[PDB]
Amino acid sequence: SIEDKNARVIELIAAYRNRGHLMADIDPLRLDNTRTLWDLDREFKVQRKKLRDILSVLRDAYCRHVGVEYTHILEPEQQRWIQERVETKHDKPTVAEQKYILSKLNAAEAFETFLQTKYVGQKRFSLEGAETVIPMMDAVIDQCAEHGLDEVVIAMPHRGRLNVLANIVGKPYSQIFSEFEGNLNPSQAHGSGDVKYHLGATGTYIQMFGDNDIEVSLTANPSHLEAVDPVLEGLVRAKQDLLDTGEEGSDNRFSVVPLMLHGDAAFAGQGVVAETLNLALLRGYRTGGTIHIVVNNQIGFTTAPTDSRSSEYCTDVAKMIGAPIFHVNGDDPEACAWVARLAVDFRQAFKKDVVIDMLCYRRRGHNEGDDPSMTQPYMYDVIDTKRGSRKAYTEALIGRGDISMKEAEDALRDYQGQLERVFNEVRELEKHEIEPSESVEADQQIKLATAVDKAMLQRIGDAHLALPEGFTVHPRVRPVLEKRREMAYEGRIDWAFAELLALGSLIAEGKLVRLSGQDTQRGTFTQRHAVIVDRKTGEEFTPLQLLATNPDGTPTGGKFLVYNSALSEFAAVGFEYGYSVGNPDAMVLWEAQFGDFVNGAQSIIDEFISSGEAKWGQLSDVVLLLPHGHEGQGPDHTSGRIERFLQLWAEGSMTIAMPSTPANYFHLLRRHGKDGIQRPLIVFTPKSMLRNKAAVSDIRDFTESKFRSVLEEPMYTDGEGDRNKVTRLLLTSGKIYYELAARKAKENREDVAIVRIEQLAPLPRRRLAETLDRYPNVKEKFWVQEEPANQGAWPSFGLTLPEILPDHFTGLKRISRRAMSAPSSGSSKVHAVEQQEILDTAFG
Amino acid sequence: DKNARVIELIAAYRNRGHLMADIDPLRLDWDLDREFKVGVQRKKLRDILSVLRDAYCRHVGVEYTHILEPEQQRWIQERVETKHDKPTVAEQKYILSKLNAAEAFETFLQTKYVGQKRFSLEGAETVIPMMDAVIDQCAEHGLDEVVIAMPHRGRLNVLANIVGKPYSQIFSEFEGNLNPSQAHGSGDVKYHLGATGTYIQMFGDNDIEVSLTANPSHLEAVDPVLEGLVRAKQDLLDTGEEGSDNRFSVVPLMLHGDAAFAGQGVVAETLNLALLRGYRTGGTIHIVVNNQIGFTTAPTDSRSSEYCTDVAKMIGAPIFHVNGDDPEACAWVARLAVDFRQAFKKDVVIDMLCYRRRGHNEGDDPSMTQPYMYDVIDTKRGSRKAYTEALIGRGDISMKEAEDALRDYQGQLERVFNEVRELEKHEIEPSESVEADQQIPSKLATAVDKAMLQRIGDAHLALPEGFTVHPRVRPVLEKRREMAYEGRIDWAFAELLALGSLIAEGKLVRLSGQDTQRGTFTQRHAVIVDRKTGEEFTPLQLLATNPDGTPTGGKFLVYNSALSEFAAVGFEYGYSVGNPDAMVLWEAQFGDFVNGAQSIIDEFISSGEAKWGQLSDVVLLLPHGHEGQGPDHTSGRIERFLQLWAEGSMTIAMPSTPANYFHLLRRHGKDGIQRPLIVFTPKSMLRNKAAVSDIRDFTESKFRSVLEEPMYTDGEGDRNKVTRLLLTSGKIYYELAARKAKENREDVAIVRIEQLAPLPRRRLAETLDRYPNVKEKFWVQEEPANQGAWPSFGLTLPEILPDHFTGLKRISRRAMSAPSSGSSKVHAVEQQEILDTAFG
Ligand SMILES: CC1=C(CCOP(=O)(O)OP(=O)(O)O)S[C@H]([C@](O)(CCC(=O)O)P(=O)(O)O)N1Cc1cnc(C)nc1N
Ligand SMILES: CC1=C(CCOP(=O)(O)OP(=O)(O)O)S[C@H]([C@](O)(CCC(=O)O)P(=O)(O)O)N1Cc1cnc(C)nc1N
Ligand SMILES: [Ca+2]
Ligand SMILES: [Ca+2]
Ligand SMILES: [Mg+2]
Ligand SMILES: [Mg+2]
Repeated sequence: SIEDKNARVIELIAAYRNRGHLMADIDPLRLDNTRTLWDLDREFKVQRKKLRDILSVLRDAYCRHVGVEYTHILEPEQQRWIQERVETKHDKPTVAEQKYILSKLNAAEAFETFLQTKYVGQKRFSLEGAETVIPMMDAVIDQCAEHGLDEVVIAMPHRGRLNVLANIVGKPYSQIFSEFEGNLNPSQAHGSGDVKYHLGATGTYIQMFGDNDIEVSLTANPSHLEAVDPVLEGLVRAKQDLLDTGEEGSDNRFSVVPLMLHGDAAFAGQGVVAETLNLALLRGYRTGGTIHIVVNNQIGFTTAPTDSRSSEYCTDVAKMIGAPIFHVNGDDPEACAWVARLAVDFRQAFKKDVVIDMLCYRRRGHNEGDDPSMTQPYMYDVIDTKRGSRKAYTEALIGRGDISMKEAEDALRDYQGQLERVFNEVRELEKHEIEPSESVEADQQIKLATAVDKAMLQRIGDAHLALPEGFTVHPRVRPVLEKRREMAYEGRIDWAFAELLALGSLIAEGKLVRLSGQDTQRGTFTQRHAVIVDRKTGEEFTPLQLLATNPDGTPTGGKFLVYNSALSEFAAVGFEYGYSVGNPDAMVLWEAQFGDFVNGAQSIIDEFISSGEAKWGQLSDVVLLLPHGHEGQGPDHTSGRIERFLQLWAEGSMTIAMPSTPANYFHLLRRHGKDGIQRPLIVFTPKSMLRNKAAVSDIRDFTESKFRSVLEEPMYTDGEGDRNKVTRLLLTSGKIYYELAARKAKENREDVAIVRIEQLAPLPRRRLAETLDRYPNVKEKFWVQEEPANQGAWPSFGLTLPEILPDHFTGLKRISRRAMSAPSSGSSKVHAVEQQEILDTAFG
Repeated sequence: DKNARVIELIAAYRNRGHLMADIDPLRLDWDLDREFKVGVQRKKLRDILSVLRDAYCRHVGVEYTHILEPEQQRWIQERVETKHDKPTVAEQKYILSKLNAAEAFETFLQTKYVGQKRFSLEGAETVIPMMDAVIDQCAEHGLDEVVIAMPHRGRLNVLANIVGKPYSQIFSEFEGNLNPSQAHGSGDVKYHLGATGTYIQMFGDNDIEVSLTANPSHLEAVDPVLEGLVRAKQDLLDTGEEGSDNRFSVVPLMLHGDAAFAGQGVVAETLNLALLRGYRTGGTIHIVVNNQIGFTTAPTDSRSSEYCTDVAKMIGAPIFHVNGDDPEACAWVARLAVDFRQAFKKDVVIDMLCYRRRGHNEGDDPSMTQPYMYDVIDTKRGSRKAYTEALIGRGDISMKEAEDALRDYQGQLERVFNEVRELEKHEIEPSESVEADQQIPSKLATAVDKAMLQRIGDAHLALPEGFTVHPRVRPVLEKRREMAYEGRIDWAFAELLALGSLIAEGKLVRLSGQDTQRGTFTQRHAVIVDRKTGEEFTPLQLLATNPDGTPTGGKFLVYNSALSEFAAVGFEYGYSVGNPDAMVLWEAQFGDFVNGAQSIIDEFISSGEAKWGQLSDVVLLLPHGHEGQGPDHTSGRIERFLQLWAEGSMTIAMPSTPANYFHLLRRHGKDGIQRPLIVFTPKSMLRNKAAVSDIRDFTESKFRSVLEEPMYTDGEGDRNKVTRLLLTSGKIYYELAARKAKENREDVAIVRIEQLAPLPRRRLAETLDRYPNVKEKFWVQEEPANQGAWPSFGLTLPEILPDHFTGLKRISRRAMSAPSSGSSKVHAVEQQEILDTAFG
């Protein structure tokens, strides 16, 4: 029947669109083997088309060298856009464009073979077998320049990293040969440094055929595969906010493009990939779509794909955000460049991620000193019989008569001869002396005033009541706004308001403030209310945003960007780190729900925050707010692991603090934002102490004071206390101070003094010695803490204080909870009995 | 013309009907009589459309056309596109009894403990008849056990109403009156605890075991732990991948919250293991309690996709979005999910759309941030009341019957609550260390015989008929037979001697990690590959058969892991929990990457025994050493594991000889103690010709926590000439010994601490007592001053042994932000400075 045949043609059209990719000739190695007739000339309704013409369009679009996955996309306009661009007769590239593609393949393979000759076996993680990644990346960048965009920022692992640096970003060949030689000048040898395949670079890309230029950057990274992914996103988002493009901009161009490269085993196996993809369309994190390239060489070291993933493709995780996926044959450079341009066009049209799965192979072992035939003999027997993409592409151009055999040979020896001359120039250089690496501490140094005036406090207070017309405030939120106006004019300022006084005053001075984390708009402890929601309409009001406008109506240049994060730690912390790298003038704070969950971001803390300056010269001013304290809420609601951050600390790389007063926290944040130093800040913040009526500050503590790294009891600095009566000195940090002070007051213990160390790192050596010198009759000193003996500040202070200050801390003893495997007990009642034991020992 | 329109409409409902399904309980957002061709049969358009609307546009949103396997798409199509038989009155009354228990348990706790956190299931009650349907369907298939992992939402409710944890025990937790067994160790919060029981079918004649594992607050961190736990139980039952049958008769039932399922990367890493040979469990049943909120955060700020379950499309799992206010549809989808899992041994996901009746926690006000959502929730009758009215309307039950059944359950709880309230109050004491809970009673022999060494050596050459060995692999096999009979045994062979001898004794040995079959440093060759055919040979598997041909009962399970740390370490931890008699080792490619599994180390490995009474014997092998390969190829962060150490929770070692590593592994496998082992293993030292052991070190010795130089124990060295004592651990010993030999420094001695934790206090004192003329002592290490063993040893050695270590000084690299320098040449100059200071 006629109605019967038309319906089966509709099923065939759907079959090619949905599953044609399973039959596309995408694998250059062809490792897998398993991978009527009278109706062809009859016409069918689609316009009317002959079945033969319908099928040829479908086979060409879906079953040649490109496997298209797009029918999983829920937006019909996105499916239609792809359908219309892939189901057409494509215009062949010009001879000039083909010669340009060959010039890039030439550079890619000849760079690798040169290094094989000069530095045999030495680790370089060659791109050989995946040379088409260079004309593919060139096509991405050129298409971004065609759209008139501002910058392309790249993040990538080790595979062909040295090739991308030299042949895409423009890192001088001489500098790459200087790393191989191990002859580093003083600039190159600064800090502790990192391996050659982890370094970054920047340059200007000039269009070969077009009239535009675009900036190209490549960020630094650790060995930890995919860990840089959220860092790239944050870095790009900060550059977009600065250019007033994208989400927090005036134009929707998102004119800074993330280009993210991956390896096949890492893309499927590392969870941070899913966490980063999850940020792609979020208001607080979107970058208008990332261009992903997977260098799918169908191996991970010695591991076969069947042991690396539980899905058909290494890119199947990208289906979580409905991204289109293009699987392309790495031996077809024209198809590779075409997919790269289509991906940029899709990203520009829908501001969403696009994934390119480039199927290729690894010419050599995992690293150039490894033999891959021991574990993959069949794969390497096939690779051995293979002509590279450069030679195959050259033969195609010679066959078409576009270039001659002599021209191709000449261009090869010209590039080889070029490398030899740069190689010999570098070899002639006088050898720099090799010295032990030195601390970066002195590279960045801090009179900085952080006090504000009464008018500033009052303005921030009044902003909380300058509600939009007809705004219905929630009845339990209204007292917070009214109490803040009261605190601003009368004092008794609590921690939550002191934080907003610091951020609000920075905004009024013209600073961009970005604050985020889990339920951070309201605050986990219902304390912040950075955003308030209309009880009747759901409309939002952000009081601190009013501080971005001067009293005369002019802008300050400042802004308040406050968001609820996704439920992530690894990607969220990575993003905020990257954001502060991308905009050093921004105040960037990430808040943990509880300090106990920041161990989910351990790779970012270890590999970027604590060590990036010494390793790469990369600076970040990110703040981590870690709610911390022994309150009887259990082992996962007690500790931000102070001891781990103090262990990681070295070379003045981070500032670590546990403030005990609202005003000292205010001055800490203002010093951090205004010091001109780009170094992370770790703050152990309160929970119950937010509502401790003793933990409040006077107006003069904000207007006539500064950050105090060491604090004495107010009875000695302002009261009638006698320091000479003190025979026992208790040294502590954080909320336990208020419990020790309450016990001293109850028992009138004039023989005991409590000294707080507000800044845990760097140790305030001079301030501590000066403070202790004011108590001449001290006979015994104790470090008092809530935390178990193997936790808190004792593991580092117990070793460092008697060493740095021998005349003050020889014989320093510890008062704490016993050493524990978990950060606390799970029972509130057990916590309470242990807490009272510390207080009784301290005054016993 | 019209037939092609119908085929497009059929495809449209199958592909996208889920976008129009009535799944959200809150609701926040002429040709009909003609026949068409669709076994191939003709059907009226009205019937085609009816079947499609019922299957895809009612209370169930089906996502399955993304599945690449056509037989899986057909299977779902044939079961959803049919006229379903309505549940029986008895089954409906049973569903109502489950909703009654779920809601009345929550409202009871509200009345008695109004100011206490319980993370109520209210607004998601259908989770209980849904989980009951999963477990009952598993019992219908005659399976052995259902193992549950879940977060905080309705946890206390699941424990009481699904697993059978006594109400009296849950009420005693709320009362804060814990008896000595309940108060053991440091413990954890009530909504993190586990339980076990036997589920008896209501209508069928089978029973099935049901367990619920413990977890930390870290949402989704338990996911790989559940998988490993189930895989170990399957291997023991001889079911699944390493079993005689393919029933995979132990089922993982994994619950999640909507914001955590989309946001936590460990979800993707765990899903990635689902069909892997070394990790598959024959499919996990996933339930997302999708209450469309994450604390105060709206879904639009939690994910970048339409559904919270879209990550499960990475493995082509079918996804069923179901209306939480339709308990019959919820139970039906639960049974279909179990049937799919049994048919295809692949994961199934149920996205149960529901709401959170109260605030995030019962003390939080959600109307400050979600006023519109809570104005809608306030006008809603719960699922229990709505289901009751449906059954009364149909005339199956009376108003009085429903009222009586609810009063009885309430009255039942009151009586248990008052009984618990009458109990005498236990004294509250500070928590105590778990160290003494596990101790070896007597001396444990780990030495073997020459026959055992030779047997393992010969196994490397007992190649299958016609096997072509790679030419660079053949010398490894030959050198091992040589080492077995003549000595000079290297580290790589000593490891296989330990595992092979355990297999010969009947032990299950599971070893895995990144490129672990061959070994990162081309040193292991646990699996060898035929140069001509690709066929694999595993020499240690021959040790699972005695010389007489009988089985030993032992087995060698060796795998290349996925490129994961978090899920792989979580899995091996769970595997070791699931089978305490197994030897379970996870190997880091380089110790530097284990920080990717920090949540597992912090929340499970180092603390699970003290927190939950949960024991694991997992081994972590962390390649470590300063060799000039950079900050991410140098350190397994010794200092972090030593900081985490307390209460004898873990054994931490850095052996310097192959024989001592052999004895360490054998002691660990045979001691009967279930406590993790952290080993800092070598890289260059694998091929150090000085770092070899004699046959007698394996056959006539034991593990030594402290090692002296052989010149004093076996040679002509004079301990009395020593005035400087160097204490160290690991490979730096060989560099210090070489410098001493070169300069004939009889005034200097080098003592190795092989076992870093627990500190070998007695052996250290006994050893140092044999050097009476020592005037100065130094702790010497490669690692920067804020790293290695110094941060803990510098503080603990002068305290535990004051007469030996008062005035102990450090020789190391300066304190550093990264674990080393990035330059090989800079590493070398720093390495020589340590050696020059030590002998200066
Ligand atoms: C397991 C592993 C590699 C295999 C990658 O496979 P694929 O993703 O398919 O990429 P490709 O190599 O096929 O292009 S390269 C890398 C290693 O670290 C090298 C890379 C680096 O250090 O920068 P190595 O020194 O252990 O080999 N390595 C160790 C490793 C483990 N775990 C993490 C999180 N990061 C890592 N770098
Ligand atoms: C952010 C967060 C929660 C929101 C969960 O949302 P969803 O996944 O949609 O679940 P549901 O609550 O809607 O069912 S509950 C949990 C917390 O820790 C409670 C749970 C627990 O501690 O076991 P809290 O004490 O901070 O509230 N919390 C903190 C948290 C942060 N990061 C991780 C990895 N784990 C966590 N437990
Ligand atoms: Ca700063
Ligand atoms: Ca053991
Ligand atoms: Mg690869
Ligand atoms: Mg939720």
